[PDB]
Amino acid sequence: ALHWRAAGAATVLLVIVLLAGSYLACLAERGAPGAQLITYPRALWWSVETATTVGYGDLYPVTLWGRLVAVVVMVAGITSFGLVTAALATWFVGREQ
Amino acid sequence: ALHWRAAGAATVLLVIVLLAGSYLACLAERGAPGAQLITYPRALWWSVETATTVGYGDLYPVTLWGRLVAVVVMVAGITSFGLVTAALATWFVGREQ
Amino acid sequence: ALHWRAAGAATVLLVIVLLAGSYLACLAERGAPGAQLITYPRALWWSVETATTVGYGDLYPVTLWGRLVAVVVMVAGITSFGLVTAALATWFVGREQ
Amino acid sequence: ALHWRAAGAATVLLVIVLLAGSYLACLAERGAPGAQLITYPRALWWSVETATTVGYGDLYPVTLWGRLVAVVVMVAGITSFGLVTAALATWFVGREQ
Ligand SMILES: CCCC[N+](CCCC)(CCCC)CCCC
Ligand SMILES: *SCC1=CC(C)(C)N(O)C1(C)C
Ligand SMILES: *SCC1=CC(C)(C)N(O)C1(C)C
Ligand SMILES: [K+]
Ligand SMILES: [K+]
Repeated sequence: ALHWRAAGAATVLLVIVLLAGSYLACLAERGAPGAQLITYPRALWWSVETATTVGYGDLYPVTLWGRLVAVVVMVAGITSFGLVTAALATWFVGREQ
Repeated sequence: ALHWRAAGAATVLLVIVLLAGSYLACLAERGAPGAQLITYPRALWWSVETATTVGYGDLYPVTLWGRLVAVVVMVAGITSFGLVTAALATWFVGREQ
Repeated sequence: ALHWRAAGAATVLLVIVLLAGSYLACLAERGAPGAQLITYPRALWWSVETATTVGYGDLYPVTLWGRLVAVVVMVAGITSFGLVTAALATWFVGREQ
Repeated sequence: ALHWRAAGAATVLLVIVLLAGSYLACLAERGAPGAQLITYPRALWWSVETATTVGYGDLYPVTLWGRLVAVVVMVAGITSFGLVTAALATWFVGREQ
């Protein structure tokens, strides 16, 4: 099908928005007052939290560019998440017939 | 359509909303013990991180007014998002035929 | 209707819960090494951010009771809102005709 | 039913989940530069704000493992919730008849 195969495949987009932005923000925040982001595994952690729209605060991109990227990496894991929730609704109705 | 173009539109809608709170927040907070909520280009990243419902904490309006606005600015990001979810939802439904 | 007036009514309940936990958590966090969670108008601002599950971190309860109210409110946030997402979901179907 | 019992059921299962990661977490991050993740009862309040998607910032583990775990924990919260959303949407839709 789709709603079942598509949702399963767009999470695999999520890794992309996570691994990408990590190794992207981090070379925008490499040289500067940038928080503990100047690190790649640091960033990888950030995006992870960010992905879940958590927002601990422990870290965050300060660089104008790192900042934008963020915006991207969070949309990623909400856009990505609303999908699961949408497959979920269609699946619940599939048997409601 | 609607459930597809009405969400296309509410997204484009919200963006302006973010800008609103931004220069509404920040005239509210730009004259007091307020935090970085004084400069325009900050509130931007503020309204952004606020809408997505992350809440690092790095910045956070103090004034009562800057505060309502926020309350407004959050709801925007949630409602705006809940649409895209509903849009996704039915578009999965529209493959039940 | 329902999905359209049960949501329009359940926000009222969510609004009530804020006003509830606010003047509730506050006497739980009154006396004792607790953040500004002592004032009445202080918690109110935390509810808005709590209900929507923002998590600035600027304010939060630490007393086993103070904490209980929190969890009770946030579940109200996330709840009161999944409704308006599901009001929106079905309204996007009611024009499948 | 299903969409009503399945979600009733995933909530109870989710509640049990948080506990798992909590004593699973607190053991990963109980003996190092770790914050307040050493105490069992703390982690409870950690997972709980965590699985909700809040992210106050007052605490946060950093042990690679306690961390990986967390990523597991958020997913629980959102997933668990996305259910309640699909069920609410279907229950509100099954009233069109
Ligand atoms: C399970 C808590 C729900 C958290 N949400 C969605 C999680 C997405 C990772 C955050 C809104 C992000 C648009 C919904 C806000 C609840 C008011
Ligand atoms: S938000 C208040 C404000 C005044 C002015 C000097 C015009 N700005 O640039 C901002 C938007 C900060
Ligand atoms: S979480 C590690 C831990 C060990 C023990 C003493 C059994 N605990 O009560 C906790 C959970 C704190
Ligand atoms: K959130
Ligand atoms: K959050």
